[PDB]
Amino acid sequence: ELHLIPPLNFSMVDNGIFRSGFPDSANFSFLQTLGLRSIIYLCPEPYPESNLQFLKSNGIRLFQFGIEGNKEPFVNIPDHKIRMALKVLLDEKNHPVLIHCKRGKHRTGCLVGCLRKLQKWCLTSIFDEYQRFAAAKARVSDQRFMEIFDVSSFSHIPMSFSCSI
Ligand SMILES: O=[P-]([O-])[O-]
Repeated sequence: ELHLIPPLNFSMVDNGIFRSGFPDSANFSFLQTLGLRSIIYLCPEPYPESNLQFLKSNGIRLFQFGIEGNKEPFVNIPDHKIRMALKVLLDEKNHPVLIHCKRGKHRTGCLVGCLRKLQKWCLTSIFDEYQRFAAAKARVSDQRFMEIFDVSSFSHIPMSFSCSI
């Protein structure tokens, strides 16, 4: 009866936007129910054959913006890759979209936090959401990245897709 298995750390972010860690074949029946058009994939490793066949069968486009998986305190998240990923995220034609990395905590958490900055969330609310997913693996460096990330190049893009105005 209870047969659907959302991927690791799965959540809805906004209308048409989801976050998780790396899906495996046990998660495919759940992800099929979301009618995804897009995956925003934030790891540099090649997408596994299993996952590629799932995207092909389901008509899902892969956007890969590979961010190296550094450990604190040697973390350097590249601004350009997050910027490129946000541009994909802000085009509602790409929705519904799943953002994922390995565990859905660090790279995924940074992209979502930068989206919340565009949505005018105060930093403590952004950090609280980040921390809820990252839990014991919360990194100060991810939150510092969000704090100083320059969103000026996006301020003109309307967000009519959102549940928030
Ligand atoms: O895979 P992730 O938790 O950056």
